[PDB]
Amino acid sequence: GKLPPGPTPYCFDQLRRRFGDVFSLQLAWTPVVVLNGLAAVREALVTHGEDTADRPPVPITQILGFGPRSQGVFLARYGPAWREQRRFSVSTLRNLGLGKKSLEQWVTEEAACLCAAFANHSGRPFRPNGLLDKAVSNVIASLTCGRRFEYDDPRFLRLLDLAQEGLKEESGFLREVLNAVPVLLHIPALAGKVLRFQKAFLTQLDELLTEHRMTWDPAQPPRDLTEAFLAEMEKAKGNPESSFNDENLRIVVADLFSAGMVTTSTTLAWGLLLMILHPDVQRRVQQEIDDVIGQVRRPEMGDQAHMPYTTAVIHEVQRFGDIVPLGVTHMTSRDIEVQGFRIPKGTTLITNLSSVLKDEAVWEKPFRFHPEHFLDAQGHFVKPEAFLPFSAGRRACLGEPLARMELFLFFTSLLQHFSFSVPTGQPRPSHHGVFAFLVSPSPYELCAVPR
Ligand code: HEM
Ligand SMILES: C[C@@H]1C[C@@](C)(c2cc(CNC3(C(F)(F)F)CC3)c(F)cc2F)N=C(N)S1
Ligand SMILES: [Zn+2]
Ligand SMILES: [Zn+2]
Repeated sequence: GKLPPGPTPYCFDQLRRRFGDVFSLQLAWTPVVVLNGLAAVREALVTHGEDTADRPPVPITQILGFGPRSQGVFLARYGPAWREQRRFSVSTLRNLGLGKKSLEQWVTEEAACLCAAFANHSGRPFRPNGLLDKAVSNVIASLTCGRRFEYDDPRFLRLLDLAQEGLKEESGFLREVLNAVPVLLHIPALAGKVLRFQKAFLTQLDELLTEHRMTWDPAQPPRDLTEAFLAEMEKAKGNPESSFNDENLRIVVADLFSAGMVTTSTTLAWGLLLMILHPDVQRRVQQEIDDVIGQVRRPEMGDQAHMPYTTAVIHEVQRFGDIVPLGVTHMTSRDIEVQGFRIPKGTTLITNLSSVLKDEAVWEKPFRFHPEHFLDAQGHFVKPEAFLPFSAGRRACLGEPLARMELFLFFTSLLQHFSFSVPTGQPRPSHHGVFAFLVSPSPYELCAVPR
């Protein structure tokens, strides 16, 4: 077949309008094919999902204790080691969610802590990012370790700080070079420099896991994902094929922790920024909150079905926010065909999710914050096919149900008790974000006055 034509997200918008939705690039040793628009993305992740659910090899993960039966979930290669952890994490989230609503309970209570932390900043401008990280991180810790940490807890702060630094290391030029040739890691001085912040994050997490293993009561049903993991580890003793082992427990937990902490928080950070840039939208949400919930009762997930406008605003925050523009890289495990063109096995796939969320042929005004993107004339919530912030296919975000819950409950609770605005005397904050593998809003302050 014909190979795709050939010559950051702004650079891909030029290449798309010069070579089409499926073009190619040659980044050093790696052959890369970029996918643009819903059609091209769907064709790879859904139609040929069986052949595009693999990850590109990351040899430097061996420093972090990555093995064949211990690859975590996020970077895990397509196969049994991934499928077992994928199916486990998805099912455990569901099981902890249903029954007694443990998920909803921990989030609701964490929201109240977030509202209280905001209240102590009242009558004074501040950056909401730090508090959002802690509140979002605690929800994860409630699912993994079955606990939360105080906002001034020393180890908690260090855990969050190391996690934020570990994200920057992922986007380092030193990475790709060492990732290409693994024998460079044999250098003792060089090996410690590669992922010093990430390995620090692991070490700090180990200390917390060890403590948790002490308090775990096997005689009772697992309170959290780690306890559920530990319970499987005992059953998998004497089985070298199982991905349930000590080396993988610290990696899977680190995956779930890091993933749903920098994403959900950044989204909420975008959310509050769009609420002070567009106060009219904020008022309509707060009005719908009063008409459906009130101003004293805590928001519930059962309220979402009766709050179409708020649902549209949150969805539009994700769409406009566009926090993961280029998604997470895939890799072809076979030879496939995308939009007529041929894609060789082992080709690194890039899913330009930004081109889907900002598709001008789909959305009425893609480059604007327009809540009506998810509303019809009547006021009903509609969700277009092109809403893919969690990507699609087998590798689609397993944290989406939790994210949906965290976003609705945190966003509604904050607007229920606070009115957000720009601090007078300060410039109107740009709605353009600082580009990375994860797009955060441009640094801003806000005033949160109670109601
Ligand atoms: C606003 C919040 C979030 C967004 C926008 C988001 C987005 C994404 C994206 C784009 C991917 C890549 C999908 C692909 O490779 O095709 C992904 C994967 C993943 N996410 Fe999220 N995510 C969010 C929250 C979460 C949460 C809350 C968790 C866990 C509790 C989580 C855990 C994961 C994991 C483990 C993967 C890898 C799944 C796999 O490789 O099969 N994320 N997410
Ligand atoms: C969801 C995560 C996204 C980032 C960017 C990522 C990775 C780490 C470090 N990950 C570990 C390990 F799992 F590999 F062991 C050192 C503790 C972060 F601390 C933060 C991140 F965003 N990279 C990943 N490979 S998974
Ligand atoms: Zn526990
Ligand atoms: Zn309708």
